[PDB]
Amino acid sequence: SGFRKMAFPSGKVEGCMVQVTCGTTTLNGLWLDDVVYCPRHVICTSEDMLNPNYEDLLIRKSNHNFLVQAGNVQLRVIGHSMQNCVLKLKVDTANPKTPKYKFVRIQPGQTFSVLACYNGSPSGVYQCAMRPNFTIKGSFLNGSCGSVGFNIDYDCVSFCYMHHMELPTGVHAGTDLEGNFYGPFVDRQTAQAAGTDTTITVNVLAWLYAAVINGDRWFLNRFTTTLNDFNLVAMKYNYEPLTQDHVDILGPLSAQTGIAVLDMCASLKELLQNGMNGRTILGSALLEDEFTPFDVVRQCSGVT
Amino acid sequence: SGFRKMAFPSGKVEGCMVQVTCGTTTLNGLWLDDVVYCPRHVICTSEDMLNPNYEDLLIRKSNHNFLVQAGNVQLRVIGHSMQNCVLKLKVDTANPKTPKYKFVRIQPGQTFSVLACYNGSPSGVYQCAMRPNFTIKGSFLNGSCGSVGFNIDYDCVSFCYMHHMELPTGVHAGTDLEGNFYGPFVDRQTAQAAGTDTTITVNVLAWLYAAVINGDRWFLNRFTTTLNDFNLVAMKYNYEPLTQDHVDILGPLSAQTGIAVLDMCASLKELLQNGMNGRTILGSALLEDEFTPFDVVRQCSGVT
Ligand SMILES: *CC(=O)N1CCN(S(=O)(=O)c2ccc(Cl)cc2)CC1
Ligand SMILES: *CC(=O)N1CCN(S(=O)(=O)c2ccc(Cl)cc2)CC1
Repeated sequence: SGFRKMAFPSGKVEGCMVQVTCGTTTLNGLWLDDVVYCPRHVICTSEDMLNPNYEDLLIRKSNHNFLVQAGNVQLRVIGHSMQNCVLKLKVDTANPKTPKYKFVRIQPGQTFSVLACYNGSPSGVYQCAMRPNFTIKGSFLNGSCGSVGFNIDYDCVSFCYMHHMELPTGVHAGTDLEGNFYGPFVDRQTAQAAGTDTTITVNVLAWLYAAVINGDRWFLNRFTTTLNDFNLVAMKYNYEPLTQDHVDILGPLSAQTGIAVLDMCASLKELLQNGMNGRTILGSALLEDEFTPFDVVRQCSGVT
Repeated sequence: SGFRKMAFPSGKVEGCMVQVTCGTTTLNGLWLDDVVYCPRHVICTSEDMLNPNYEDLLIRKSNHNFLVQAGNVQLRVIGHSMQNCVLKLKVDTANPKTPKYKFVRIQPGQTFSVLACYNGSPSGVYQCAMRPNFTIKGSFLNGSCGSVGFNIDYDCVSFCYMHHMELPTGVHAGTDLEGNFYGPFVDRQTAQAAGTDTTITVNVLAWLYAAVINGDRWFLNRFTTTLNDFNLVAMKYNYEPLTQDHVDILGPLSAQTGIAVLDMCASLKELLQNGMNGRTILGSALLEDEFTPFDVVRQCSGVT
């Protein structure tokens, strides 16, 4: 028993982190096979970052300007290209620690582990979700750019995030590993406001299922609702609309607990309308929305 | 910016996890040099666990009864001994992935990373604290015993916990790596109630400092207090008494923010007396107490 915000073991990703320096800018790179992936703003002088022309800036850069260090050993750069907002640095040596991997572009509501790094050195690991406004609520200081987000399916690391930007509101923006920003964000020091941070309804319901499985049941009530009725309450509280797809995804948790999805919707409705009344659920005083149905099933069944 | 419950990178510990089987009981072991550490209850049949005599049970066990598997390769057991509540299995091969390590016995309030494992395979990593009642609030199912808690100081892993027990209240009890239980707990299926789970006052204050550093300041007030006055409020709310030692430990965070420790004590006092009034601090609706002053400084300054 017990339910914790759990990151994937970070070992497979630790073995991929390198330091990239171009000029004075030092940040992190991801070394997979003979390619080092890093944010393209590594070529910027913070002055550039006001309105950088990346193609023009890159013209002034040679293979030998990209200083790539894996632990205490330098990698030889034999090629460089720009793909969207990342640089791909071809090195003469395949990373011998390259795990089985994929690049996936995640959807909002999907969760992932971040390995926060500085100078290509891992400092910590935490669990995030891609917010409905395509920001993440991370922990990133200067030097952390090029830190990656990932899921592991047994032996296969799916990389879904590279850290690029902090917004003046202290939330985080980044790319998938093809260098396309999540959401409308750009690698430029400009006025970029996040949209509404809506709550991931299906994740809240998953975590309510986790709570029941783990003994926290005080919030279960005698009520049910409909998708359309529940969704009027969701709209009012800046929750994502709940779809039949979400209901279907919660099927396994429904089955295991014997609580119909719409009954748990009715529990969530009363919690939204009535608040927690100073009580907690799985040690939280708010409704947690950074566990997916898949995360709950994984943790509650002990998959490795 | 941003402040997250952050685990240490788990790679160095992943390389130490093995599977230990004695009879039908499978759980995890920690392979350091040529020794495998695991809970002694691995020799029990759950029936035994009602009132096991471990010395007597162990007499019936030989080196060849301890099946030790590191990934898909079997380790040869050439010795076994009992130290307190752990077994030490001598194997004929030093773990080639053995990191620099220490065994430390932590104090209540101190935090650490758990690498939850099943069949010697890492499933996830999360941050814990040793509670003032010597329990931890973990996420552990059957097969997770022998999972370890740890801190990393650069290259040195300090192992502080091995998982042994869940209490009927769904909290967790375990040993340091010399096999001595934290608190009064015993590896026996009996009536074992946790004491008061008091809040780690110094950790709450550290996290209030983290909040101010990261932009969350609404809770700062025009008040100060004294240690003795604050402590009357702590007693009333089942908070640990705050000592001059705690004040001194918070010195660096005090310095950096320019908020005197006793002023922040006065902020915490009003929060205890008045509640959050439906507001949040660093995305929490309650006062977080599983960040040490050392954790806050580490995360806020980007140590690797
Ligand atoms: C995003 C990231 O981690 N980095 C981009 C900014 N650089 S930097 O070298 O321009 C720099 C800016 C500000 C400070 Cl305080 C220090 C460095 C660092 C890498
Ligand atoms: C603590 C731990 O992880 N383990 C001790 C109990 N054993 S077991 O083999 O006795 C066992 C008990 C109950 C179930 Cl459902 C399955 C196994 C497992 C390891």
